[PDB]
Amino acid sequence: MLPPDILQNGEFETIYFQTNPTYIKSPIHIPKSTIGKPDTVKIRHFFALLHQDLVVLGLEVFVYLQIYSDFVEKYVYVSKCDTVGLEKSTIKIGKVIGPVLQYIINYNGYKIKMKNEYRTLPKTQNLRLCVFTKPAKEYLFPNSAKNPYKNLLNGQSLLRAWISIIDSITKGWNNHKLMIPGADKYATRKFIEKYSDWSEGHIFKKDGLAVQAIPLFPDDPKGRFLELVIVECRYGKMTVSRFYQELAYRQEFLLGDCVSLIGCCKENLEVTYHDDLVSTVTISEYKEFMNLLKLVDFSDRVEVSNFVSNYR
Repeated sequence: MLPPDILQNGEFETIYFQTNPTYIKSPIHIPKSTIGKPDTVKIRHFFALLHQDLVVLGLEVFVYLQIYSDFVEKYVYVSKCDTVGLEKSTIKIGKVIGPVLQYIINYNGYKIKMKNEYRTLPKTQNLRLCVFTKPAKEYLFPNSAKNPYKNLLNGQSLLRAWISIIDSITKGWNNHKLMIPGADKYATRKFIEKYSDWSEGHIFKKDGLAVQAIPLFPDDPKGRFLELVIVECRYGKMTVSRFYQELAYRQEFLLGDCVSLIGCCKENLEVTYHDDLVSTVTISEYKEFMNLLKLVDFSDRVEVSNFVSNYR
């Protein structure tokens, strides 16, 4: 998951665990009218890098498997990424995030129970990677913003950094899409002018109703608008095109700083299912870890060191 030159035989340590794979309702609305509906299995992944007793950075990723008879639509959603910045930065963060995220994308050792012993997934997978960039001061680590070595990027800088990461781990993929809702074509194109495989737009179905095309991911700027469309029972009228048009005027985008949406796809990848023993936990155990995290003052080495010792 990480190369020796980073971990350095125990100078750095990792926290990494998954939830037990859990069936959920599809994050994309599938009419009960549809033929051969998929089962949806969700896995949460949490990764942190440690340096001695301190957290250096964290990454939370959700994987959604839409399981059809003959193939899987596999969505990989980057939920959160953050840094602590209590110590002067030793590694380039992208050199950690890329490989970890690539490991999560390609991970195929999930132990999925049968739908009411373990289910065998189809060998054909269509990958979809979905990331948004929005320059918050603190995604995972409360009060880290006024740490001395936390490097806070503005929106354009954050976007450039994520395009670089994602490009590096999606070599050969079928498409790479960037949308900056509310920006003109020229401004968006400048971010990807040096990336031959990238183009403006999104990865989802282009026509029809938005809720039947766009996944509703938790704590996603896109998802929050989708949520509104659904709660106001406008799901039956809102098109994909009009959704992306109106997204641009939401407060989060229009008042935001280069808030951007990235999606990449790889079609018809033949995968082999490959046991890889990692720590797996109940959703309650996961949520309990995350709730503890929320209560740590990450400007306080004592509290961070305590949090880490407790996890051990």
